[PDB]
Amino acid sequence: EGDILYAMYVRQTVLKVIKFLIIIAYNSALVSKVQFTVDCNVDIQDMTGYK
Amino acid sequence: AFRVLKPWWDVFTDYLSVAMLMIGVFGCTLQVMQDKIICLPKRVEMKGLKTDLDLQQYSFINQMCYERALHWYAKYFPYLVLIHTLVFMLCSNFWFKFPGSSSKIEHFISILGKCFDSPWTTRALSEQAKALFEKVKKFRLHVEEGDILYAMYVRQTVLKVIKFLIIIAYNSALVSKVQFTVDCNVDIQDMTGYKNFSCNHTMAHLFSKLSFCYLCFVSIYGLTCLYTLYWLFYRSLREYSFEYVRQETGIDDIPDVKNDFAFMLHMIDQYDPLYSKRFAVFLSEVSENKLKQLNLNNEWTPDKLRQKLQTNAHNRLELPLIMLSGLPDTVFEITELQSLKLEIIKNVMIPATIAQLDNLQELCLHQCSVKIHSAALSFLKENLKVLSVKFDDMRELPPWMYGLRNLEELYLVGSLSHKNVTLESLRDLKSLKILSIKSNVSKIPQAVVDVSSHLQKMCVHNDGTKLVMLNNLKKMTNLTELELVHCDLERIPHAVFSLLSLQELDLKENNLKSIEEIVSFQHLRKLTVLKLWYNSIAYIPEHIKKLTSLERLFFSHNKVEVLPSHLFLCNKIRYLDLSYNDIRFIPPEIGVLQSLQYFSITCNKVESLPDELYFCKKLKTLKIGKNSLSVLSPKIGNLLFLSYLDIKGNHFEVLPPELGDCRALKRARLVVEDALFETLPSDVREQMKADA
Repeated sequence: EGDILYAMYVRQTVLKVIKFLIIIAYNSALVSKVQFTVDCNVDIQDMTGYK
Repeated sequence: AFRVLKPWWDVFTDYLSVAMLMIGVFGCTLQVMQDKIICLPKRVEMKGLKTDLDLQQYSFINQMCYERALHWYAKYFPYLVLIHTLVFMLCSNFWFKFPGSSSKIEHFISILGKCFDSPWTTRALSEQAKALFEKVKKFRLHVEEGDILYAMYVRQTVLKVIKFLIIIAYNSALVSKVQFTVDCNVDIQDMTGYKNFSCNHTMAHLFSKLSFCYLCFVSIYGLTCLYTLYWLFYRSLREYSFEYVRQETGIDDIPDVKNDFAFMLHMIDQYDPLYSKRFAVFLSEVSENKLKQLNLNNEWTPDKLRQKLQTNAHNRLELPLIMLSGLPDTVFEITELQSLKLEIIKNVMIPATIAQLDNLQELCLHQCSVKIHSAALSFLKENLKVLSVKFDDMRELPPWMYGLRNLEELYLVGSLSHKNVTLESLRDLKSLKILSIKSNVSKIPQAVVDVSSHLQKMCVHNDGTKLVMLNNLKKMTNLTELELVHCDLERIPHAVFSLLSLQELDLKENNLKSIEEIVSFQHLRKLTVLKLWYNSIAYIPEHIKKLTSLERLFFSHNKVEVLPSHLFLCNKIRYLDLSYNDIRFIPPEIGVLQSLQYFSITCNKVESLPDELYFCKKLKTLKIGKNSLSVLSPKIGNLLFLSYLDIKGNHFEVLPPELGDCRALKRARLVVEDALFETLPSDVREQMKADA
């Protein structure tokens, strides 16, 4: 008289699939974002004299 | 005890509390480790901007602006979160950490686990749980008077809700307060030469992000409470009605539960739907009755019942029952018993298994409230012949006994008047032949008139109640034997004169003084037996000579001093009871009583015995008893048929050897003094005791 456990397992599997899909989708684009070197221009002039 | 008390929302709240505690500890660790404020003076090809300030001044400025500019909530956020999480954990765990309700919780857990563990629950649905029913009822009586635990839990939930509301309300505004960069203008000029400073601390952005996620957790936490709060205020968990166990298992017991009990039942059902079903069984009283029945079946075996089988008073195989809680089924296995005896056995139900006991005709009941089955009642109607019932306050009297047509003899031991006797009509008793009543009947009930068409023997022996109304006794035409013991009439009633079929008459303890009604007894020519026990009779009327049918005479324990000669005119009398009277001399006319076989004058003042007394050669029972006889006549040797002699308590000096002529009288039937027996010759005493 159960069968709810099967639905629970299906929901868990679906959640895992969705999480993996989102992970791949955004990590693929975000990995290329990072760089070793970087440049920053902030209003540190008149604070340290450089920007 | 530690696991079955957690509903799903409670588990989620516990997990959220653990996560928030971890967040607070992590925040405190990072605040101790890396939370440092860096400050610089604010207002000033681009070259360097040396401030010619030493490290000590830098540290001083960092401390100063950290105390000044940085927001108090921003600095206290880790400790704040830690404190809130600790308070939530404390208010969650105080439910079980409070011993006053913890004792009740532990007792409930133990009893529920034990009841679920018992396989007898499943057996009843389809051993030592019998004593566990006592703990079950103890708990149900003790803890239904509580409901304070429900209020405690409600207060804890309310406190959690209020804390969550306050947390959201102030954190929502306070989160936006924090900033990564900051400015402070303190009076450090003329101390460090600067006033305006721009500063920042590392954790800010991270803290911001962290705080955001923290808020989300709290939000869910609050939502959880709401659901529970709604579940607290939508179902009204103070009362729980099963309405399913009763419908399925078909048990009308276990009606409802109190506030505390319904609360705990709801909590367990939400934790597990089947634990409540398994635990509800021991609340049932019918289940307790059946478990006691099983325990009795284990206790009782047919061997024990057959051991207790014996012979009753009225020559039947009887199984006396003296203290039982019901009817063991093994009793129905033993059909050889003809009588059954019950003593002080309440709440008895007789099933159709009584039909197994075919050879049953007598039943004895002593203070037993018993009900029958339809098949049981029919079997009793068609098979029983004798019935004995003892009841004290009429509550043990089964009404269906008035419907037994084939009953022949009935015995009643219990007051009926408590004036009229509380007796139902005896119409269905179509075969009643002998009736015995031990009650306080003052006027004869009409019910007996409904049975007189075939009634032959009616006995009423009251404990002193006067039979004031004798109207119905005249209706006992078919009555052949009548006994009225202690009916306190003080005279011979006129009703007995209306019974021509009477044969034996008893008037024990009727205190008769004037017995001049013997002439009325002349209308009865079948009066073979007449009894006058325990009366104040001092004179024997001459009319007693006219009772031709007299065969037995009883006058023991009366005021008779001088017995008339004409008393011996009834030559057909075989039993003559004259003991415990004031008799001093026996008239010689007793010699004409040749048919006499019994004579007892014990505890009288008899001083001499006439020789004609020895002429009654048919005398087989001579009870002289304690009298004033000083010598024994040799003529006693003539009574070759004499079987019993009782002369103890007299003034005898030497017993004549003629006592050896009594063949039927032995030493066992000889009641004499030791010296009197020893005065006999050796041959006589040897022949009396043995065959030499």
